[PDB]
Amino acid sequence: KLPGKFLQYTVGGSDPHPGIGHEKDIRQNAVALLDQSRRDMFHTVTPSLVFLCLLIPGLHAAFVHGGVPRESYLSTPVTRGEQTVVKTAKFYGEKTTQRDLTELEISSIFSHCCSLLIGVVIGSSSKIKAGAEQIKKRFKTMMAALNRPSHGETATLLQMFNPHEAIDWINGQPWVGSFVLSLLTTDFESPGKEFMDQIKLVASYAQMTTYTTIKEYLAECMDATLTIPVVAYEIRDFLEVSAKLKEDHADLFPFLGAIRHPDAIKLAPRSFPNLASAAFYWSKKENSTIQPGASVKETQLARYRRREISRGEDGAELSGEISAIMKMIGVTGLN
Amino acid sequence: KLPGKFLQYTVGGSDPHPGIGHEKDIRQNAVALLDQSRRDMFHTVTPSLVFLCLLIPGLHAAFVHGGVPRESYLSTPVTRGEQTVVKTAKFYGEKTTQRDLTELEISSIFSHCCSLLIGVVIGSSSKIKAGAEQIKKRFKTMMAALNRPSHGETATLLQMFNPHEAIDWINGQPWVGSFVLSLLTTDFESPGKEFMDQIKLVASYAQMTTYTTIKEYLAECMDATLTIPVVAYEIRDFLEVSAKLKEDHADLFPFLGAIRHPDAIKLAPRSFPNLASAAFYWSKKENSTIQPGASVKETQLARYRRREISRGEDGAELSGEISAIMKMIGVTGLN
Amino acid sequence: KLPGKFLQYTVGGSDPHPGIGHEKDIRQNAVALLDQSRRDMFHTVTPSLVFLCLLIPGLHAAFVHGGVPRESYLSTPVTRGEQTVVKTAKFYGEKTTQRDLTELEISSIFSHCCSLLIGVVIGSSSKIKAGAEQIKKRFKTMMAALNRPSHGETATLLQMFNPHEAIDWINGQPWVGSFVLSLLTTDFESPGKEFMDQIKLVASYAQMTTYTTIKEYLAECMDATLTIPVVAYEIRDFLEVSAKLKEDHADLFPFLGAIRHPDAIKLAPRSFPNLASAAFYWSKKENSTIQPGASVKETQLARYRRREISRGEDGAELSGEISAIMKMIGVTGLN
Amino acid sequence: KLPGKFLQYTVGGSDPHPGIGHEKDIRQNAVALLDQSRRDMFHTVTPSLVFLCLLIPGLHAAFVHGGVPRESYLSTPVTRGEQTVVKTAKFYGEKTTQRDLTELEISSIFSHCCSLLIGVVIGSSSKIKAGAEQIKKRFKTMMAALNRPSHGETATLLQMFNPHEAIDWINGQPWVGSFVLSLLTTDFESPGKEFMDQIKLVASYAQMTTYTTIKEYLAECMDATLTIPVVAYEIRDFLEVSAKLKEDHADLFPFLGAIRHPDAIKLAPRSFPNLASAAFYWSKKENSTIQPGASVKETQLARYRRREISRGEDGAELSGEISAIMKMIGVTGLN
Repeated sequence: KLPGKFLQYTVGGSDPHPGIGHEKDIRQNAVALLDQSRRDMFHTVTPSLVFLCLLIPGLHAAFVHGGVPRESYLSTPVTRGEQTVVKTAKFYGEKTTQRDLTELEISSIFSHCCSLLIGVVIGSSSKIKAGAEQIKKRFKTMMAALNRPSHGETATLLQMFNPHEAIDWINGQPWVGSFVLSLLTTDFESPGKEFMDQIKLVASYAQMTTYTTIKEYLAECMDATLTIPVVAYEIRDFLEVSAKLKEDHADLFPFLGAIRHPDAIKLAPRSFPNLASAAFYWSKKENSTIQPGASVKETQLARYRRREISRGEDGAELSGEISAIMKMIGVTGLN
Repeated sequence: KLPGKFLQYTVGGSDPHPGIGHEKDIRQNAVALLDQSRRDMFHTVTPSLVFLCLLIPGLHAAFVHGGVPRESYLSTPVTRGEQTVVKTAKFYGEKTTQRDLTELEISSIFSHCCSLLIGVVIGSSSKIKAGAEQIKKRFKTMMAALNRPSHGETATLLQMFNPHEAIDWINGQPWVGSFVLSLLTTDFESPGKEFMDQIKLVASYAQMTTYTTIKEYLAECMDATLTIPVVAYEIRDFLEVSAKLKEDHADLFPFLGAIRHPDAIKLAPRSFPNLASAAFYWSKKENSTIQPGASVKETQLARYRRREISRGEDGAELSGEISAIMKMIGVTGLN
Repeated sequence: KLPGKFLQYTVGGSDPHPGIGHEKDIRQNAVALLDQSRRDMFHTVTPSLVFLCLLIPGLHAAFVHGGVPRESYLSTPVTRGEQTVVKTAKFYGEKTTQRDLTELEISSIFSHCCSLLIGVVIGSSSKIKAGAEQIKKRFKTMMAALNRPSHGETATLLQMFNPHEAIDWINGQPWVGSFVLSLLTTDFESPGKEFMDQIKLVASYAQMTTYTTIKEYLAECMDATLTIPVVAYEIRDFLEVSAKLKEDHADLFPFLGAIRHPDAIKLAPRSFPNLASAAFYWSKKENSTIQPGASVKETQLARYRRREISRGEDGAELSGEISAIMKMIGVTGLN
Repeated sequence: KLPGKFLQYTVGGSDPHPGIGHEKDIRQNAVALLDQSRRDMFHTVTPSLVFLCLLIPGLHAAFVHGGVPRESYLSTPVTRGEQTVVKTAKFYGEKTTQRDLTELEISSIFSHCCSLLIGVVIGSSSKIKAGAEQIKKRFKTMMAALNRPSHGETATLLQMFNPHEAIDWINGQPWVGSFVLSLLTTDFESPGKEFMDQIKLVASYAQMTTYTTIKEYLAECMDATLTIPVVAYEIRDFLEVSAKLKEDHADLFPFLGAIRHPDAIKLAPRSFPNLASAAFYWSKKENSTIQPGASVKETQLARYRRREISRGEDGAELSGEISAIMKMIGVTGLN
């Protein structure tokens, strides 16, 4: 037999970290890090954080308050001075040929940051590494709203720099929820307004998939699984807990997941295990599902799924007008 | 609180751009850019544009008229003459050992351009970067039509050069719709005829997915969602708007999306929000869906989906002949 | 307007090609090309062809007869002798430290060739570049049949050398069908028997997807689309054409697609356009579909799909024994 | 005709192999191999095996007993001493600046090993190379259980080192089942307890997909395919064989696949070919299927699928309470 010993955690350790540099250097740092060979010199996350600081004045100080270092680790240490340097708070080169950003560079930074912040609001980098045509559509919509629709296709100067590492890094920080809350509740001047319009659409019910799946089930299910007593008693509790949270949080209710609010857990599957089981079962059949703590069984869900419920009748006859419209498409009536 | 400031657009900026070189140099430029190490010297989009100019005589001048530069940016600037050179209008080498294209090189250029132009007509590079077995099938069909079926498999000399960047770049230009219109309406000599036969098949109803989804729904839906009054009133309007557009555009009607015609917006979901909602709902159930401006609700769609409509009866008895055919496959009759 | 001119094919051209070397050198060539740095020196397809020649004695001469060159193009020409050398018929190094293959190297070559030949039989490299867990399962089954099940996991010495280019290249050659026919009809000694057992399973009805989809539809469809007259008349013709082909080809009938037999076209969608349309429609609904030349419409298919057919009744009562078995799983009877 | 000869296996051969080094060097070896440039010096599997030895005290000796070499092959041989060295049992550098692991390095090793061991229990690397968001969720759950939830996102120091090769290598060794059995039955101290909690969840019914698919079918199927006599007789045998195995193996029953127990074959499709065919058919329709040795036909499965069975009735009236709850969601009663 193995003895049952296991590797134990040590205490502390310095690991490499990204940084944000100095506030006075944001623009010069951002311009320098538009170049891949410059990005290669630093921790991969650093340029994404610098770009965010450029995008949103005031964010640099917020990051500093959250404990984000000014210094970024270097990709390779340098022995410049008999001393070994592993990090620096400046990212632009000795060759300080300061230029300004171009319009297309700005749109490209917006593209990078749009993907980055979508990942932060949804709490995952998996889609940005992959499920990305929907992200491009959001960016195109933003660029159209800013009267620059061509940039939806052409603002590709950072296309090779995927923000996935920075999504993960931000998602692991204790202040991520506060960061999201600030983005969602700040009234930004254009073009920030248009930028955040897209982030707000994505953030709505983000990380509240149990809640939205149950809501879909309660609206759309046409079978008797809804009537299984342990499910039904949880339906009443779910609607009441939801109502209490809606009253308490008002316009922030759809953002509870995105802001990592502790109340979001009140709408997790463990809170309504039988109802979540039934809704997940329905959802997978319409497109295991049995949750920890549920007493309902798959065999019961199967049997009740075969029985129909009613959501009211609406008339056994079409109006003459609707009958005529139906004739246009080859429909003769109700069956 | 963040102050609500946001990064502002600057005005202007020179960014790197591809180019098309000079008309007299198209073939020499194309031959040179068949080599990956030569392509590495220039903006990634340049060779795709040069190949298009080789494919279609007359296109170079059209591109020039649209504002496409002759000069391509270089991958790396050169300090040749105390002056810094960042771009050039010639892509072939000092070593000017001019050869002609081989048959297989021509088919390979056709392959590259086939993928490129499919992306341009559909308005997306996502499938060419990925969903590509269907594209190979179109290319194989072209090569068979040109009595060179083996080239469908073997014309792979540009297989490592994916046109995705050039798709995006072209899709961002103001003349893209005119470019597509010219391809679709020009009577090309062989082998252009056969090439464009494939592009025309792909372009038919490209970027008109709302229109085709609604048409599918109106033809195939067998439930009462069609009869929901707000849906039904939009069905009549949709069929009439469609008829007006068909009259106005005739043989170009299926190409309105591909040519980026402003009338295409008359068939977008915002134009028929309730009908689009019902058709999208049906479409996802057969394979949210509620559109901005729609009053129909998912719960209503669910309830009506459970009620059948009729599209006419056809007889309660099979013919003796059809009954006998049904016996061949183990079918005893209607149920 | 564009003038309607298009790029014309040239005649001839020498392009790079793979080669098979000399028969006496097969084993030494194969051993040398097990090393990636050696493979990098030659056309990418060459090692796959050499490995096939090693796998199957006699194949080298067959390839020579089919016009396959002994010489492979080099990745880079060499100016060795004031003359420029672009190709060679020997692939092993001056350092001629001849060793024999190991058991694990042999299994690794079998792995590479298994993937390669699956691609050749199915006529596509798309799955080998991707849909590959099913291929590994076939290889594991082979290795188990050869009393070397561990090699199903460990024979990975060629894992970085994907055969996709060689699949495409072979699939473009005029002799591919004859090559497949020879593999399927030769009685190989072990371990060839076990190897080809897997290839034969994959080859069965490969590239006969229209035929197998229609057969599935005729066996499994439970709706009245089968009874639409234009569909039904084609069902009778399809079953009779199929019967004629089965009589003519006997045990080779399932291989008509794999061997690129001209009779395979008699079972293509163009041969039975209404039936193929109905079967494809059914198939997509159970998991456009309207074929060129079909008169049946999607709206008709939709309407008939809603009507049930019968395939006979079997009794309204379960046997006492079957009733008792049903009680074991919570089933009370027929409904 | 080809002669029917085929490549024959040779006997023996030395191939490259990974190694585990010496027990006294585990930690120093692990620290060294946290660096990619050091990993590049050795067989790809070596660091994964070293990390496992670090994770679980006692495992090194178990591996030695199973025949795992101490020496790892080098990526490149060295001619250090007029002798050619191809392998070594030490992986840390001459520059022996011994440091301890950081907390984040430990969590990163846990991440790597979590993915590795999931692959070993399920018997496949395909998901770890790809289907990986579910794996990250398990790791996040572990890190939360260890009061280090941020590490679920941030412990990415080995993110570029995918364990797929080590999964395959371990899966090919004769002792893999014993290895899994030891992991599943050892009572580990924290943080091993929490680590193995996740592995145990994944291992439950791993590689017993036929068993779990049949169980799902027997619980959830609502059609008469269950009553086809050859299917039904196998249902009774399946439930009895399952009961015998449950009695014999008790708490290890769900792990029979994971531990590569010979009894797992008693629940393979060949053991119940008609039942497996029916369950697979149902499963694919709810989300060929006909198994070798089955007499049931797809056409029979199709016909019986259209007939409903009953699993008992539960009342034709809702309770007043359940009726009122149904009113909250727009449901008026049973239909």
